Amino acid sequence: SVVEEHGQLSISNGELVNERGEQVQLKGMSSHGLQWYGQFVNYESMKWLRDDWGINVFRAAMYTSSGGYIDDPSVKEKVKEAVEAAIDLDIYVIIDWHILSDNDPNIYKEEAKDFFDEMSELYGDYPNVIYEIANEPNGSDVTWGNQIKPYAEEVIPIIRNNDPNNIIIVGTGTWSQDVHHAADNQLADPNVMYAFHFYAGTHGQNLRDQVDYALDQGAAIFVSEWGTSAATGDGGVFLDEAQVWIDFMDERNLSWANWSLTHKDESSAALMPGANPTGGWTEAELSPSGTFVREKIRES
Repeated sequence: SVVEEHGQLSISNGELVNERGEQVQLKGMSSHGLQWYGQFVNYESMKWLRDDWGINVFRAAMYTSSGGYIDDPSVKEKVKEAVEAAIDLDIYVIIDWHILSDNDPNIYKEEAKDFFDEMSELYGDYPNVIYEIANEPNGSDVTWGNQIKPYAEEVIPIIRNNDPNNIIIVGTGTWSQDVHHAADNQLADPNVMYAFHFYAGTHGQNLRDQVDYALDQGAAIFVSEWGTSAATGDGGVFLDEAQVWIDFMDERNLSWANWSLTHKDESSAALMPGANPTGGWTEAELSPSGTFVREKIRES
């Protein structure tokens, strides 16, 4: 129903819109690393998220390093499984080239190009796909102008040769926080968005104001990863500040994916150790974070 109704997404005046030009807001879940917790990514778990949580997007977090794709490329086939499940479920899907310790996207740029060529050739004639080309550039030696923007200007043409206009999400500096610099030096492609990531354990008032600065430059922002925890993914759940962010995203019509769908014993994990990898969770099988996120998507 979702993808049939909204169909082809695009950016108009800095906003995510559907094929009839109406604003649309995506809300869903990210997997954790597909090399560690891939068992939670399958048609049945995604169907349960769609029907019980109300998700309309799912993010496949394919780590590049940390035992991910560069070390063992077999994980690309789990991405394919997730994309095909989203197509069958009629929801959107984010293909996330999940850089992190490999903090400069240029480190594995050749592999990224080849990977995005393959994925855009396979799936580029579906409206479901959103390409996230560099999860979290980070480090003081990785800047928008010098590192990230030129990387995107190599990867985006590869995608565009196969898929002229599905959304592309481009990471920003300082773990996808520095939307100010991107918004002042935007990419040319009209269907680009810039990633902004937050963690509710950080006091967020200035980060909200920086998001607003970026939006005021006409840049489109996708909150492609956020957590209820601290920036490590652990250290408590911070629901008061999470709710502030939720309300801010709704007011600004910002799409989002929560980190993350796993039973790992960390505060940002949505599931408890028990939880069936094929869905059907009881309340007891959701973590404090997962219960909250589920409520947010259901109330939407």
